[PDB]
Amino acid sequence: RRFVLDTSVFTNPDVYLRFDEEPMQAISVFLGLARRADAEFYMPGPVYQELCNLRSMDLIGAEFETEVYIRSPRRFSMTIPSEVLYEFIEEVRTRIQEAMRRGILDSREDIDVVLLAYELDATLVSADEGMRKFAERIGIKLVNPRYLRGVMQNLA
Amino acid sequence: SRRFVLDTSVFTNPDVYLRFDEEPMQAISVFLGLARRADAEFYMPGPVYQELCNLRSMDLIGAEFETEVYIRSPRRFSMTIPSEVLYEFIEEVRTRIQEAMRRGILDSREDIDVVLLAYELDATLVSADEGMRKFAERIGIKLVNPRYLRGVMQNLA
Amino acid sequence: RRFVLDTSVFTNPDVYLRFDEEPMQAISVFLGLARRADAEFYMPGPVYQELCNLRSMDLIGAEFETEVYIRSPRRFSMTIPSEVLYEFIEEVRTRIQEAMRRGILDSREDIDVVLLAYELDATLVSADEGMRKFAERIGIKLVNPRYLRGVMQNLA
Amino acid sequence: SRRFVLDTSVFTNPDVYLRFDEEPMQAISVFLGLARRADAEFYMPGPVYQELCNLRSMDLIGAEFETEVYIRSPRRFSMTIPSEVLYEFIEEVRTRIQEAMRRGILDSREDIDVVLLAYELDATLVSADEGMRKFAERIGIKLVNPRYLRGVMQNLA
Amino acid sequence: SRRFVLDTSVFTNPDVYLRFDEEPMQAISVFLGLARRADAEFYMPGPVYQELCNLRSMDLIGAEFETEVYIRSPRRFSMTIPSEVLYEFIEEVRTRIQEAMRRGILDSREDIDVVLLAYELDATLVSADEGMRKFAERIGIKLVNPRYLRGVMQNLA
Amino acid sequence: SRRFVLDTSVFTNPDVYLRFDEEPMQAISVFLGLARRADAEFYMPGPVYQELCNLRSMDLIGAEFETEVYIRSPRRFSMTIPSEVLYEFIEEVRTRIQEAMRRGILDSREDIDVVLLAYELDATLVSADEGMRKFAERIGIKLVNPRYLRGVMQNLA
Amino acid sequence: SRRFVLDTSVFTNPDVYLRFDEEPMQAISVFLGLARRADAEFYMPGPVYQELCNLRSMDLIGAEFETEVYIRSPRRFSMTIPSEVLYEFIEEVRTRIQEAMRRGILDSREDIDVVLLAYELDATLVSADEGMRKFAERIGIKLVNPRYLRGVMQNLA
Amino acid sequence: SRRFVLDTSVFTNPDVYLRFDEEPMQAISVFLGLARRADAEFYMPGPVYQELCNLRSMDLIGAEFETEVYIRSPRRFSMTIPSEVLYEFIEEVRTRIQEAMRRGILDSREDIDVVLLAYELDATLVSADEGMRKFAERIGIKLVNPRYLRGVMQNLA
Amino acid sequence: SRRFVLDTSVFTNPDVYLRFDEEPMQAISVFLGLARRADAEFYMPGPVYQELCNLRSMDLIGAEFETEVYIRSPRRFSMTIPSEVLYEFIEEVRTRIQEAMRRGILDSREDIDVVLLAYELDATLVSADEGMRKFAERIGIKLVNPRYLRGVMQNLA
Amino acid sequence: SRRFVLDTSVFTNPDVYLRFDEEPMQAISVFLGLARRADAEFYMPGPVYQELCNLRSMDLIGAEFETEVYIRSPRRFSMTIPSEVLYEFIEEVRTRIQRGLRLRERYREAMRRGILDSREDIDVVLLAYELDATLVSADEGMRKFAERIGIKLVNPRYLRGVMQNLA
Amino acid sequence: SRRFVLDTSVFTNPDVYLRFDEEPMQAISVFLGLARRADAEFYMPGPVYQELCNLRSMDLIGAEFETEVYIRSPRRFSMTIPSEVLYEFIEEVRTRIQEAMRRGILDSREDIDVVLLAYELDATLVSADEGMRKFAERIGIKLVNPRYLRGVMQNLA
Amino acid sequence: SRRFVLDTSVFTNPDVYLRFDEEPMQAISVFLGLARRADAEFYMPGPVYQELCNLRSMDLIGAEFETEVYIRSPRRFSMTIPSEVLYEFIEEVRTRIQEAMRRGILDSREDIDVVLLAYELDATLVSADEGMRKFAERIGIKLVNPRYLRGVMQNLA
Repeated sequence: RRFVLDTSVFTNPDVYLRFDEEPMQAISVFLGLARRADAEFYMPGPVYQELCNLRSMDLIGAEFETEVYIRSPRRFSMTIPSEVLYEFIEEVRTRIQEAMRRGILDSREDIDVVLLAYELDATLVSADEGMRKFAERIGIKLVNPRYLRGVMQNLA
Repeated sequence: SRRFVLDTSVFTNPDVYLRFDEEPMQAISVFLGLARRADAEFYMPGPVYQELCNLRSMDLIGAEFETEVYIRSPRRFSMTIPSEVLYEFIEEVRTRIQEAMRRGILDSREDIDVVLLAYELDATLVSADEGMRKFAERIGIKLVNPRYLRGVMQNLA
Repeated sequence: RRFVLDTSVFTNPDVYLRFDEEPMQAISVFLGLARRADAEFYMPGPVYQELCNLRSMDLIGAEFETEVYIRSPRRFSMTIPSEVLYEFIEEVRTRIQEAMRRGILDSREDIDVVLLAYELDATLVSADEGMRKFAERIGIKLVNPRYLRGVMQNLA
Repeated sequence: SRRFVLDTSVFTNPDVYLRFDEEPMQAISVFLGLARRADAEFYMPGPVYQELCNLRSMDLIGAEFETEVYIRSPRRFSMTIPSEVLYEFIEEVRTRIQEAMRRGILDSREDIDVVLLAYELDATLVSADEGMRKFAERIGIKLVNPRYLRGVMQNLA
Repeated sequence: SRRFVLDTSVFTNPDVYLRFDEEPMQAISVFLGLARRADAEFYMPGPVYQELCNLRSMDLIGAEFETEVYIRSPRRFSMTIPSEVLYEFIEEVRTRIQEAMRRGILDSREDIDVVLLAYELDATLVSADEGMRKFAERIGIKLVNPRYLRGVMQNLA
Repeated sequence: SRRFVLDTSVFTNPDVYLRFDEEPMQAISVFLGLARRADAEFYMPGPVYQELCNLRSMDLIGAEFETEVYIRSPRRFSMTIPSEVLYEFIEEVRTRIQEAMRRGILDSREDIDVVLLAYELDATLVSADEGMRKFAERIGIKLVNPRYLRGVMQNLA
Repeated sequence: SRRFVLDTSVFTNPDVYLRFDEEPMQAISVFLGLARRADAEFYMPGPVYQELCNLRSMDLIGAEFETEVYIRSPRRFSMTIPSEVLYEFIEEVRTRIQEAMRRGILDSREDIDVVLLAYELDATLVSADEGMRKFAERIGIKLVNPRYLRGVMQNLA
Repeated sequence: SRRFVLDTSVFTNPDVYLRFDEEPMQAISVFLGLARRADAEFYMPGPVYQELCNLRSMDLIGAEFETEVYIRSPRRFSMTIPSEVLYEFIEEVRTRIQEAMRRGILDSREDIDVVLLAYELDATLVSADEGMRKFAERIGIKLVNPRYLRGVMQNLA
Repeated sequence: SRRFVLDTSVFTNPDVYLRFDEEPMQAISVFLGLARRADAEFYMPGPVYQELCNLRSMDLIGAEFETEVYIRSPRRFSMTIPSEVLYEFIEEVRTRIQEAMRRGILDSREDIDVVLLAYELDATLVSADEGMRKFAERIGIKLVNPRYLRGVMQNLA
Repeated sequence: SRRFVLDTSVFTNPDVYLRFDEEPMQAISVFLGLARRADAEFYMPGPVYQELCNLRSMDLIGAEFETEVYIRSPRRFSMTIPSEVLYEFIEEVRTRIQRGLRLRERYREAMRRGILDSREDIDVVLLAYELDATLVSADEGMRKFAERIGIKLVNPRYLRGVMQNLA
Repeated sequence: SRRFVLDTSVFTNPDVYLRFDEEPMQAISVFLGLARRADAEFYMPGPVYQELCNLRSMDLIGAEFETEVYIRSPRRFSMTIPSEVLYEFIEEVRTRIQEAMRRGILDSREDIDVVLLAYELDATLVSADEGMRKFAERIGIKLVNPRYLRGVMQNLA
Repeated sequence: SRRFVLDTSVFTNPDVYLRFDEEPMQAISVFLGLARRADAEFYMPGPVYQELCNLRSMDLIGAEFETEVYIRSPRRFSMTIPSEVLYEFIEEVRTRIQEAMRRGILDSREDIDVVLLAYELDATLVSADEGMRKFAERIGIKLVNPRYLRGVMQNLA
């Protein structure tokens, strides 16, 4: 059982919430659910750099890197149906909403994560819903990160 | 039979529009005359053709143009493309940052149509778009500088 | 590419429609759109039988089996994750709606088609929304029954 | 170190409840005494314990009941049971149909809880339900005729 | 391509044997004609062929039959059937009761050869035995109602 | 450690139980006495158990006979026997020709569970049935002549 | 296309080179003529070819023979026969007791080459040996009766 | 643990026989004393045990012998030997060209049971048959010079 | 039809290039004449063609040249080179040192485009970089001595 | 199990060399002590080991070192790197020659070391590629290369805290 | 089509090479004459071609030579021989005990080039080196007795 | 756990011979003592062990030696070495030039026994031959310096 995390897991309210009240204590409680769960959690490297730019520090980072595999996808030898590209175009549209940089980098981050999930045949988890629609049309299992903590529980 | 994939740049953008005719309708007609004589199969994505009709073409143009230029859908479904083609698409959009935004993104959509059609048929892409040129050069699609396209019509018998 | 069909594709409107106004010629134009493409269509045995008794007869059925493989899912020697069953539980909930036999049998053919798609790793098609959400939770490539023609065109 | 998985029917349904005692608290307490003297480990699904506490159990005794019996939920995620199981689920669903259908569905849900915990731990299932006993025999769970459950408790020293 | 596995019923039992021709051997020859013009391969296991050749097929037709129908017995080995398949097969021997036990067991042997062949090749079983057809359906064998068999070969060309 | 799969023939066949003791009920009792002291585990299929219960079993023995014998069915669901086994089973029906044919067919089911159970556990099969022991020897099951069963129980201490 | 695995019996058995012309070498020649117009590919394991040269064939036809008959030995290493074959193979060597024993061993090696080639290619085997055909019919090789070989190369052009 | 596989030779051929004890039966008895104190599991193919029990064993020793010797034939099915083995095998039967022929073949079947069992368990093949030792060394089986077998159970204990 | 893959050294390096002609434009022209008459196809990576266009080529010949020589760069994405190539590749960067920092990387980018394109198309590499020819021979690319290139075109009709 | 692929930088570059202990060899020793208890398996290719031995490690640690560090070279043969890697590799090799420069033999020698690092680094990265293992190294160039190719990464700053918290 | 893999012996050793023509260089030239008119394509490894080039081959034929004899070396990566080949190969070096030892190892490298190329392409190795042909039969390469090679190309036309 | 493929040099060459003890037999015995206390399994190919047994080992040491050092030969068949291993192996024999070439050939055979065994098992090949170490490094075998071997078995208890 393999899971593919996303930055929204530790950023989106009611997803960050329902984990814990404090940010770093929320990551710590996720860590506590991990290190005991039978599953393994992957997180693409750019997402890790994004998160570490916000709040992560050495003490919490040690646990986080022990429990979450920091891995970018096997960039190549992975082959997507043409669907994705055309489909992905629409995603970019929905992310126009100073805007261009963050929107395009966010879309690249989205594709990076969903590609990792597709490669590993793992379950992507992410709060953002356009990501969900894309990932279901490309063919990846999704778990609502609100219920992800419910999943780590009962999986320990 | 040496298959070509026609991007609409050859019918609009200058420096490749010229050397065919001074007049756009006669440039299209003379390109048509060079077609059906050279041992070639010209392909064009459907949206490109309909836009061309809305851009400049009229019905007398379009009838003969369809009769000789194969307007074919780029197998938009179940085509097995390699991964980073999407990342080159993102890098293109990053370079295509510049009502205006919608035109940019939809132009990107059409250009991707053309490139994917060429990739699928392995045909030779002809295009004036330099960014599309680098993207197609990296993806692995046969390229032609379209300033030679008329120069390719004859010399192709 | 591989697809897994279901009776809704030929019974429920919104996929009954836009194929053809006449039902038998709707199936026939679906047949003609196939018989040319590169995709393979499967249909579990009971599903096909329920379809056949009702509307499809000797005039069209020969063609139907010339293009569509009738195969019950390889029930035996296959494993599904346990949580599926509560998923199925909840599906039975959504089918509580005389109706006892209809609901139980419909869930029966539901799992027939779902497991066939899971084994073949194909792209399920079905009009019923509950089955669509079930497939999303289990992790099946699922496409809209109306999008199915739009896929057939651009394949033939 | 023999492992046992209990059931609602063990305590609540008579005909297996009897041969322990007639006053329910006395029988549950003598069951507590019989266990933890034997070399057995007892498991009981969590929600099943909660519903039992809703039926008869009181907080006076549960402390020792939670010392000897493990109130554990099944590893219901990441557990990969044979797919066909669900098929006879539906078969079983039929044999449980008889607004009472919601009660039947709750019964089915709890029965699956117990059976899946036993399949996870490979323990000896105990349950008075011939419906659940047949299912456990088919899927491959160790069984015990629960009328001999006390007769099992002794000889387990 | 598409693969078919045949049974002696296809060439012995009318109502699939008709729809080809009234006179039997000519119906065999007509099926020979329809195959080799279709885009499918046809397999038919060893013992079944021995039985059918004992019955009606003669030296004249045998040449074409072996030209287009691979007389091959299933891989006999290296094929791991699901365990309960055996149990299911028992049920057939349960229902095949009808001094004719030699015939009964030989029929069971030919039927299991045919079904296992259709299992190994993942081919399409065609047969008039309703008992075998339900077994093949439940195990997961691709099926074709033989009353449509001729109709299939026209639609493949 | 050491696992044994019984047959109800062991407690039923006249020749082998008497070595436990002259009284068949006392034979079962002394078998239980030898068990519970050996380092071995005893499994028995549900069908074989209930066929035995149709012979002699009552509560007095039944308690301990079910404590130190796991009445467990093979994991019929989700196990992969090899194909030739099925073919072999056919020839057993050739030996099981034995009015009585119905019983013979039921024989298969109960009998097959034993073998399957062993195959699943890689256990040690005990059965006075010559046909069963031949089938097990072909299929690859650990075997022990039941005439020595007592001694094998005796030495485990 | 279609692949045949010949055998030295096809040219050394009076039964099989009849149905070609009586002159046996010229029967080989007409066999070659039927090939090169058939849509098949005809293999013959190398030792079998050496045997055929030792007995009967020679240069003048030999050139054409090698043109159209891929003299290829089975890819012994990196091929996995299921183990039962070996016990099966024992049968053959047994019934190949029959100057006497060394010839039996050598023939057994030639026959195992032929059968393994037809097994590896999933080809069709032809041979006049009843033993070879029985062994192939068990292990799962395609068969074509060598009496009907001429008619099989015709209808195959 | 560590698993040995015994050929009957270790109880027949002196120097791997007398080293335990000069008399046959006390030799077997002291071997059984060494085992069941060693930390190894000892295996013997069924036919080997039949062959021995037809030579010397009597119901006295048989108890302990079947206590600490898993009598197990190879899982012939669901085991895929590599092809070239078979040719290997023939050479061994080749060497047995030397009544004797039928005995030679039966010995070959027993020997191949021993070797395939050792291959399947990846156990340690102990046997005095130098031909068997060479064959198993080539195929890749663990080996113990049976002259040291006694020592190997004084250790491991 | 053969596919040839051209390296810019074919036109630059006079040693290969004098035999077409002594003046570079006329030599390109005679090469163009030789092509379009051969049944072969000629390929050139886009970067290599650009580096050519910088040196001597101009618009006059370009068209005709670009009609006959397909300008395409290797499909970098969706290609799986083997690992030792990469280590081999370092050796090239090793020797490409000696105008200093960037010339070597330019050389290696063009060279690896060419070699990988030949690998992808399974075409025939024509080049004068003796190091590149050794590298292509090792990796497994076809080779034509460029000294003979003119002949190899004349002989292709 | 979890699998780590070391790089010699871990045992030469400070700020991962420290954070274990002060003394060099005793820093190696404390790293080993954190290993041999951790659930992970530590790989470190052959030539990397040779050079590390030539830098600091001597025989007094060697027994322990080879006890819990699988000195294994990448299975070069029978491994297929996707094509673009070779181009990507270019740019990484493109950078190292610039940091070699940015007096004749003085800048000449740095190029030699860069292009030999270009071989040791490729062994390490390919081992991590093949095993699907986690790559730890201080070379930001290697880290960015592995980020692009898709190797499991771990900051060597946390390496101690990774073998701690790993039993 | 019918791929052949040549060898230096085919053009050096007599008795195989006169059959084209007695005068050596013209014998090679008429070999090329037969080629280019056959429906066969002739590979030849790089080292072997260069070894031929040192001895006799000259400039005029060279052109025509590379017209049809594809000079390609075995893919040598991502090709997985079966392990026994290595041991097999040892004996060849053994038989090449026969300066001379360096010559022996160089010849062994060239021969492994040829045999591996034929193994990879599944082409038909042709070579007069008797040891090489025995090795090729064992490993499983097609073969064509080179004494017939001239014939093998005529009527292959 | 942690598998070590030993080698004859481990018990023949000082500096891995001497680090356990001074005299040969006592060094073997103390190595044997260190093993059986390590958590590591120690294989040794059959031919290598027979070579050692030729050199020094006798009954007294041999019993223990075979108790704890598995004497297993590589599973030659069904192992797929990648191609250039063979080519790599080539120059190893080159470097083994050193009447006397027979020793080099046999050394090569046993060395490939050891290295292949380690490759198959994915063990930690210990060896003193620096050529073997280099070859095993390039191919991708684990390694530990035999100079440290004693220490490695300690620190591992």
